[PDB]
Amino acid sequence: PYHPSECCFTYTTYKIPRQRIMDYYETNSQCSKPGIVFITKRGHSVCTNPSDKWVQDYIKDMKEN
Amino acid sequence: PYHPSECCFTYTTYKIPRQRIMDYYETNSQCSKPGIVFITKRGHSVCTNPSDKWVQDYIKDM
Repeated sequence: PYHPSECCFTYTTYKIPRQRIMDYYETNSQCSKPGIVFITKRGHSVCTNPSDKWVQDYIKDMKEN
Repeated sequence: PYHPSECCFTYTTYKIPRQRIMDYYETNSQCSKPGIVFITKRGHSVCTNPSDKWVQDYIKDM
């Protein structure tokens, strides 16, 4: 219960090609900036702005229900 | 970092037995509060208050 939290302090400016993306999560509400971290198929974690349309579109398309 | 960074929003109030500690790092300077993260032998990450004496004592010995 004392695990640290992941926060984003900068955001990628490039659109990560959709075919390279596996997973995402939203950073902790307590972080000082909003953040969506995408995890690629190779295992890299990339901070992105939740307010970018491509971010929102990827998240929509990744819905599993 | 374009990858995310670790921050601590809560600290433990109690000392981790020194023999269960394997490693440590400091959270990112951009974090709102400064944190020392200890890595235990079980592989756990534990947020601690850098102003706690036992934390400073462990950090020095490491």
